[PDB]
Amino acid sequence: LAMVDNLQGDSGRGYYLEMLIGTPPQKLQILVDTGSSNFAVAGTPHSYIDTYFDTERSSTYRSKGFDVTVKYTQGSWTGFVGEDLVTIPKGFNTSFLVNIATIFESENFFLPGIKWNGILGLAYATLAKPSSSLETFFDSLVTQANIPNVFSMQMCGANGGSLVLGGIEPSLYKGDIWYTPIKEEWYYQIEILKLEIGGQSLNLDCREYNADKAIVDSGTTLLRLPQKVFDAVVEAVARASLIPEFSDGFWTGSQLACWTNSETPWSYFPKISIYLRDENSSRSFRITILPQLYIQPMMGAGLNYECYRFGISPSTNALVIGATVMEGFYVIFDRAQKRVGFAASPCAEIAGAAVSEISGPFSTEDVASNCVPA
Ligand SMILES: Cc1cccc(CNC[C@@H](O)[C@H](Cc2ccccc2)NC(=O)C2=Cc3ccccc3Oc3ccccc32)c1
Repeated sequence: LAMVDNLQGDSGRGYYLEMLIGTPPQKLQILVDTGSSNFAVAGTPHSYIDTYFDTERSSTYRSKGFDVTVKYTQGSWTGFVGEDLVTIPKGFNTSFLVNIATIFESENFFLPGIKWNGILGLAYATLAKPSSSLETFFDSLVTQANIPNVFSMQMCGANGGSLVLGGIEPSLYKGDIWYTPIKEEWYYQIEILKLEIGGQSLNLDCREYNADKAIVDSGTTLLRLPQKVFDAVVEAVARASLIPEFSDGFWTGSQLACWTNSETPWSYFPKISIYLRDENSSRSFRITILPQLYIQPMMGAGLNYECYRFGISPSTNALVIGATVMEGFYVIFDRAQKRVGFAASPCAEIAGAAVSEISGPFSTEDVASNCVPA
């Protein structure tokens, strides 16, 4: 497990792992996505990629005989399903056989500036298309590499990250690691209890946060909250610093705000906290991100030091704990013990200052019981 620094990328276009495919090997850059379950790579040249996997040049590729199509929150692709040997340079140097989708048609999938050309779904089989029978990349890796049915991830950006496949790397986190039970095994679903802002809880039927699901998803850039909650939050974040002028367009994500001074506008925003039920019902723990993680900066340009985008987006049906939140912790996907753990991530510092916090346990016995509506 010296898979440390095995990921390149950032909150902007995602984190990617480098893997070698076929025989001889073809070098590809895969986007790590805990929010889905298919392995797919560019099967033809395309607008924003400079390489793709050519099945005709791999003597170890076998065609499975059918096409498959996946549609994510936004974007989709269609490709031929097949098999081939894969080698993950840093980590496992003994190739294994995995299913593989070769994209021959995509729409809003590859965006400008991405450095990857394939996506690795680390979710459950249920989510796999065409069906729960097209064994997951990880499912294979587990059997063939005979490793523990576990994997943890750490994103650094504010450098790359680490996708430790099959265990937990203790050098990546200081402090205790809290675990929350995985409610449904499809997306990595967990139950959120409260949502604090500047210490002020939102005071909303906790079922609100869990309707109809709250998932941990590296494959999603922002922290997406279902509408009603998004509003509550925005209103909150605003009230706690009505002084600055960030137009409603900023909140929508339509625009970016640019600062002309050397001083960052962080000291003016509140902290945001999410409470998750601990494995011990009666208690809960809470993860927290400071504004450096949700008032994300972009290249300066012009007479501006930099411009910032809002790291929070409104959702229709789902609470997605994406990159903006994971960027602050070391997430452990303990599929074996049906639980997800979080730990304060060291690399998540800015000027020697912690940008995320985690603490517990707090009493749950007072509010809730089960916040996941049936
Ligand atoms: C099977 C399925 C169907 C619906 C929902 C899910 C839940 N997770 C979504 C990720 O798998 C997907 C990964 C991905 C990565 C690169 C290109 C396409 C897809 N990202 C997203 O759909 C996604 C969602 C949203 C939605 C609103 C705001 C930010 C944001 O995050 C980003 C950011 C960049 C690219 C896709 C993406 C899964």
